[PDB]
Amino acid sequence: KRAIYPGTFDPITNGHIDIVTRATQMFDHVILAIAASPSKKPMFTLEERVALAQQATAHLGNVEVVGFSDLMANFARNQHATVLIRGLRAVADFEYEMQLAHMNRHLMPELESVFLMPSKEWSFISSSLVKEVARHQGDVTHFLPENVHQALMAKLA
Amino acid sequence: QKRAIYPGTFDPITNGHIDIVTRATQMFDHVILAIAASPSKKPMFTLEERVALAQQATAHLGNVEVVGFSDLMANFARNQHATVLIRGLRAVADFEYEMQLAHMNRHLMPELESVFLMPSKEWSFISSSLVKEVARHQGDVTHFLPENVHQALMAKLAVD
Amino acid sequence: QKRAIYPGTFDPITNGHIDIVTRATQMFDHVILAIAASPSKKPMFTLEERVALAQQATAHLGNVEVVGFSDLMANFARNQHATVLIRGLRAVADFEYEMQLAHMNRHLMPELESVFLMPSKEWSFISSSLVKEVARHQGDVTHFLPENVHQALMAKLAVD
Amino acid sequence: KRAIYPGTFDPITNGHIDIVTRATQMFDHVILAIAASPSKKPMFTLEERVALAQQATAHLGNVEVVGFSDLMANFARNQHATVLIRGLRAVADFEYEMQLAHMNRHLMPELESVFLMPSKEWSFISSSLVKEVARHQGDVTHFLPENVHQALMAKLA
Amino acid sequence: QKRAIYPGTFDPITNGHIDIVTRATQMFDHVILAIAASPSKKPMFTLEERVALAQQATAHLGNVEVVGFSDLMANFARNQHATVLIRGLRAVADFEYEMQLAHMNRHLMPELESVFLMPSKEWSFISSSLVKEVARHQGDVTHFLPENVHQALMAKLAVD
Amino acid sequence: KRAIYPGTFDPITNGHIDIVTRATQMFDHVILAIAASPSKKPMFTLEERVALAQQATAHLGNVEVVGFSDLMANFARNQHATVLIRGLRAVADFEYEMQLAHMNRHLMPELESVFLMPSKEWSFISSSLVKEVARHQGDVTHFLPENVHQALMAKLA
Ligand SMILES: CC(C)(CO)[C@@H](O)C(=O)NCCc1nc2cccc(O)c2[nH]1
Ligand SMILES: CC(C)(CO)[C@@H](O)C(=O)NCCc1nc2cccc(O)c2[nH]1
Ligand SMILES: CC(C)(CO)[C@@H](O)C(=O)NCCc1nc2cccc(O)c2[nH]1
Ligand SMILES: CC(C)(CO)[C@@H](O)C(=O)NCCc1nc2cccc(O)c2[nH]1
Ligand SMILES: CC(C)(CO)[C@@H](O)C(=O)NCCc1nc2cccc(O)c2[nH]1
Ligand SMILES: CC(C)(CO)[C@@H](O)C(=O)NCCc1nc2cccc(O)c2[nH]1
Repeated sequence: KRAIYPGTFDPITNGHIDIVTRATQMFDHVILAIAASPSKKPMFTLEERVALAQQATAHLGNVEVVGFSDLMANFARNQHATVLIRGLRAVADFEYEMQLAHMNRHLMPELESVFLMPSKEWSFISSSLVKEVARHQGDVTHFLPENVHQALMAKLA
Repeated sequence: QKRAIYPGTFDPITNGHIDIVTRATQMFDHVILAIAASPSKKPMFTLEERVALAQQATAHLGNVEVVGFSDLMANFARNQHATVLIRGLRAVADFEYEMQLAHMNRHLMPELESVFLMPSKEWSFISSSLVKEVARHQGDVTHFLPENVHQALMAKLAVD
Repeated sequence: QKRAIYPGTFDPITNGHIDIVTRATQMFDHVILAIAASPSKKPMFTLEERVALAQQATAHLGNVEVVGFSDLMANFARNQHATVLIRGLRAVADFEYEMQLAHMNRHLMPELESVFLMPSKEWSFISSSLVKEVARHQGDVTHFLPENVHQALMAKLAVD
Repeated sequence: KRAIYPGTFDPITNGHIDIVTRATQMFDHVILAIAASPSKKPMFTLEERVALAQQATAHLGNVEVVGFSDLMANFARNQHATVLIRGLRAVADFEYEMQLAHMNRHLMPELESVFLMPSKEWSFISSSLVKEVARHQGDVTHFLPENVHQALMAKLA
Repeated sequence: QKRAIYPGTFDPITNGHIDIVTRATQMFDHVILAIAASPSKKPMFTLEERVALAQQATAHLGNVEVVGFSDLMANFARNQHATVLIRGLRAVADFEYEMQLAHMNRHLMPELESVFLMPSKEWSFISSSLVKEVARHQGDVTHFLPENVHQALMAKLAVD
Repeated sequence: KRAIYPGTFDPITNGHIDIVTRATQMFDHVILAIAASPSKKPMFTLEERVALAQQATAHLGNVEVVGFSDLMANFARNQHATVLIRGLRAVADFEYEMQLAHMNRHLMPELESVFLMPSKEWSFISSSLVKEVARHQGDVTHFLPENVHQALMAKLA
């Protein structure tokens, strides 16, 4: 059973690590898929985001990190994935996630979009929030893998 | 060989529940559709009627087991060797209570992973409660139920 | 010649309900303020007291008819030749349940269009339930009710 | 009775067609009013959006499509409209819609802002979502009138 | 010399409530942890048991007074010369009802300012209701309660 | 007891005046702190926003208006503030406010983030909404202090 965990992962946080770890305990193979997302004007290039996530998930045997600029439904079909995973955080996320799930169902009916719930520890964080704290030199070591913390600082310094 | 549990009161089982359990069978090897006694909710159908209705309505799905339970859902999940807990999500109200429940279940049984599925747009605005209220007030709910459930509900309301 | 229905339990009718039904009369030719028996909710005022209070409180609005009903709201709407169903919306909780209700009503009577109105900011945080709870616990709710309702509620609580 | 159905309509979708059709069954005359919305940096010019909506609603006898750059309350007063219609989709929309409705009530007390609920079929779509799928070459034929689908493809190709 | 009131049913007091009242003592000179009789909710513990549990669980906090009340919360707040009303906020459901309550309380006692505090992430998904339901169904709730409350709840369920 | 009321205040509205007035009835000293917020591309410069808020709160004896570009938690510590105040308006605000409060608690555990509820009168307004009405020449005199209304008009004219 192949699951895809998609997102912008700009950068990947401990909240994303928690969801992908839960996904590997549930499915045989997990693809952590990083969308190019040029409309979101990401801080890190797609190549940087893939390298950060590869380094951050290296300890997990059944995670494959890949980047994509394709339609999500086409990339899932092309990865032979039948499960799409998203972490369920806040109401704004949940409602937007419902819209994407219904759109993906229209494009690929056999692709099941499911939600996992993060640990209470990571329930109030996001890449956007971690970047905002880091832009003001605030300590974000607790929220990110070591390699990501170094990269965020290098990008801002 | 993942075992998933899909718990609820299923009073009665609706097309919304059938949609969720069907999606679960496409994802997991074995799905237990677990029916909670739920006495504090004062159910319309007894546990045995609820189990027989769910069995008939899921008989075409080869990897579904319908079972009744009166214990803490997490105690039953543990005894059934389930590592996945299926929850259907339709809207905002579902989400907030579902988050409390999922954290509590994680505290009780950390090895049990809550996974949230979405029903078809067709069943995204229905609940057993609304179906029961409409049928009690002489409204047509045939569209929302499996045939056997429609028959059972008409018979229940004819004498109540 | 559009006929609109504004249903509810109106237990009792508040300034929030008066605000909504007033806005409806400015939009539609005829408005039926339809009062549901609602026995499962165990109302404070009987249907007849609820109808008489609403009649007195809306007497100044020439195109409002106050009527009691015990049937499925959509069955009553159909029999009254109503093609518009008025719902008052104050916040998020209202919205989610209102969406389920509106889809169910559309299934039951497709020709009945649900239209959601917003009350004045003044009444956007009140409900009959909160007004009743406050008055039962000796709080001042005069501001939220029509004069006749304030008088009726004081008399009800004096003997209960 | 004159109703106004305002929005950015960038582009008009089947969700908008559903709401405007419901509005014509309720009110004698419906004005579908397209706001210039330069702050939203729309994909289509105001002239393009008006032509798309005119073509898409031509089959509805009592719809008039117009563009405007004015304050909503002033445009409604100037159209002799006493009802403003918005489709009720998600929580984020509902809360923002409450703010606009209360602001419009302060500016024009006789203008009643009301909500209609779209069909379940269009309950999870938006112009933004349809544009995102289309930017990735995904099939959006189901969500748009034929002329709009052709225009979206021409604009992106 | 600000006096704050922290009202609730506290049936029973949880670590979530302890967290909120602890934060309140760091902000205000005197905090009244006010326990509502709340008969319409049918509480598990009597008012006297609820007060004794809260007193023992807050004994280490020098500026907390635990007091029972049966009146309208705003009437009690006024009589206690409280000008601050503490509410704990965990999620969306809390927020909407809390806004209605806060506006009603402001209408009743304008000089009483509602202030909303957030509990630790640790207690952000628990409620007395969920703790009671879990314990009644033989689940482990030790983590969510003060030691004396855990002891009292085990004794209550052993005989009920 | 020192409380900080932070925000972008671009510009300060009657909704902000209501919250800061409530804060002065609760705490001995209130710092109304204006974040530079360059990522939000504010309409008014930080210097303009501070002058507008100083003039608007001059009648309140225990309010001090200050601007800052620092991390919120560091600015609060440096102001000897132990209470952070935010006004509770809508769900989207509440959920974002929870995220900031939990982040601020990680950075400064003794800083208590609390919420005050605005008057029903200001429950549906925001700086963004007032600016949108003003950009379309709509009457915003009711929502703003006199000096702010003059400044908004001067900036737009
Ligand atoms: C990364 C993401 C999961 C964050 O939410 C989402 O932005 C996304 O999937 N980007 C890829 C392009 C795309 N956008 C789509 C929208 C609806 C259906 C699709 O298949 C889509 N593909
Ligand atoms: C019917 C239901 C699946 C729908 O929500 C849920 O109410 C439930 O689980 N009922 C069984 C008793 C129980 N109540 C619990 C509360 C928290 C954690 C548990 O494991 C629980 N078990
Ligand atoms: C009082 C009320 C207007 C406020 O919500 C609503 O509860 C209602 O309609 N009560 C009548 C019985 C009924 N229950 C129904 C449920 C769905 C569709 C119907 O037509 C219904 N009629
Ligand atoms: C298109 C729209 C309905 C989408 O929501 C909204 O952006 C809008 O109305 N744009 C026109 C200018 C305006 N913006 C206003 C804000 C509040 C009150 C008014 O009268 C406004 N007029
Ligand atoms: C327990 C509680 C603190 C949690 O919410 C709340 O239910 C309450 O306050 N109970 C006392 C009676 C009352 N009910 C009221 C309703 C509105 C305004 C009041 O002052 C009220 N007092
Ligand atoms: C103005 C504001 C209160 C509006 O919400 C917020 O944008 C803010 O605080 N800006 C300053 C920089 C900062 N951003 C942070 C995010 C999390 C924790 C911090 O200490 C932060 N400091």
